[PDB]
Amino acid sequence: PALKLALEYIVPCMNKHGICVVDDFLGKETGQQIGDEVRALHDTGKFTDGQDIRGDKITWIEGKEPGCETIGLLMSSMDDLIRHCNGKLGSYKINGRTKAMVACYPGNGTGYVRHVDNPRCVTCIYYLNKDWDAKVSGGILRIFPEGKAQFADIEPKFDRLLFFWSDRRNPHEVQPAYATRYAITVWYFD
Ligand SMILES: O=C(O)CNC(=O)c1nc2cc(Cl)c(Cl)cc2[nH]1
Ligand SMILES: O=C(O)CNC(=O)c1nc2cc(Cl)c(Cl)cc2[nH]1
Ligand SMILES: [Fe+2]
Repeated sequence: PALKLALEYIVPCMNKHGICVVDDFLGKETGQQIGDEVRALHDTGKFTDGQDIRGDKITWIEGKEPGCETIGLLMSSMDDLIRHCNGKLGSYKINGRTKAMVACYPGNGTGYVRHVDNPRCVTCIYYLNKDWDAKVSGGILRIFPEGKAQFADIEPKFDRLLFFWSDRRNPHEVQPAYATRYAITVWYFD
């Protein structure tokens, strides 16, 4: 229930850590339906080059396109969490969000050099990779939260939702992927 997830977990977590992970966000059935939609997009060659900086291929999805209705459901689900966060007494307001950025790292040692997404703004990432073994497949998101002496390594696990502040508080990189690695990102801003 968004009301509870936002107010009891996401807000305090974002306040304390600036990074929040929610596993099993939508469940396996819905998650694999999104997986199947992303693969269909990928199989038709609709992804364009995300660019020495990044090896990903991407497409932007509004959520109402034929074949994209479950991706639209994911977006509505993220929207509701953000709405409950920004509706808290004393909170700043979000005025917009991007379309869904569907991204594929097509193995072959592709990754993303360390960067800052927006050098407020929140990055929301939903991962789609079932039984991902990072030891063999790579693709770890390494994040450097401000204030911590350690970095955090986040596996791009199926049905995992990740929030983090998009600004210089959270530089991050995608370590090289050696298997096809899928994710969907939405940025919430202003
Ligand atoms: O809870 C407090 O004492 C301050 N924090 C906030 O107002 C707050 N507003 C927020 C809005 C968004 Cl969209 C997100 Cl992800 C976290 C937030 N945290
Ligand atoms: O896939 C992950 O686990 C992380 N991905 C990224 O950091 C990432 N950051 C990005 C920033 C921009 Cl501006 C664009 Cl277009 C794609 C990105 N992809
Ligand atoms: Fe990024």
